[PDB]
Amino acid sequence: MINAIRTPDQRFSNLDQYPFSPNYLDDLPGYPGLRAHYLDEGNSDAEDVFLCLHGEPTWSYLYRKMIPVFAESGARVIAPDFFGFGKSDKPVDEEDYTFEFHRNFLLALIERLDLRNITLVVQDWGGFLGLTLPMADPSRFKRLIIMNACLMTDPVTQPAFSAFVTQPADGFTAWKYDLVTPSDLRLDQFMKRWAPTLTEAEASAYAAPFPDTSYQAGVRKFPKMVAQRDQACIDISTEAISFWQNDWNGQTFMAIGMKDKLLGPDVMYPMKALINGCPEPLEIADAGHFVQEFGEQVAREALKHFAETE
Ligand SMILES: [Cl-]
Repeated sequence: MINAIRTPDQRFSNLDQYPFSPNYLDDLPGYPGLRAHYLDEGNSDAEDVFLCLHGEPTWSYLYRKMIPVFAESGARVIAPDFFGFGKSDKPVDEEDYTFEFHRNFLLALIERLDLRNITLVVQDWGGFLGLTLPMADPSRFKRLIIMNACLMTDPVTQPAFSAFVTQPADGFTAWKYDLVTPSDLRLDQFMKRWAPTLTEAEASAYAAPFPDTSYQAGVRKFPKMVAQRDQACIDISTEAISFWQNDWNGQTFMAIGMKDKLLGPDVMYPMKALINGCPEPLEIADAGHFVQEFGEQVAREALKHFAETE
């Protein structure tokens, strides 16, 4: 139905620090014959579940340094790969990927696995999408760990969530250009640019899912959706703001990668005001957009903060 391709399994043979066993679902409702990959780590009977959402242009490999810390605390960790990314299947046409298409998969996943007592861990697209999930079923969400992310609202209601698209030239403009223009997109090169501390090995794990451009339709569409917000995304994101400001009563932990040109402090302080009860942020000076590459410190501090209220 949805024409999609699948990454050969040998592409992930030599992954660095990725000893997690795959789990798949190819029976989600709305996603017929599409196989989704996700990690299920720690005790599968734990009370607490960390749902780790990744963004553009990565996969669950991004949470590889946080996963073990959350699991050792006694929690179950779910880290799904969105369709078009990591080990999940990849639809071939960019038109298949929409805000709701990826949002509905997350609601499908959550219902399917029956996740409860969720600690939402988001960043980037993990957050554009994931911050709109709680209002759908408030009872399954109990905590949030938010790294550089915001809501894809309209420019008027929140200019801070729209300004970064145009300025500065070396921020989101550069980012989108690097991703949607090359006809020969090398994700290892892109990642080493955007996450200067990655080793060669780690950079190649980010390119691992895409043997050639025919596999990167989802990678291509995400930046375009930051640029061109459809009505449903706007409506839903706008309504999530209200949920965070007035309905949210859980615990929150915010961490900012201070070197981020995209969603750094001019985006995160405003986000911090809209999230009821959000405490002071943990500013990580050396981290850029991929805060998770400095993930062990974030996981440990968040658990620390969470223990001093539970
Ligand atoms: Cl993007």
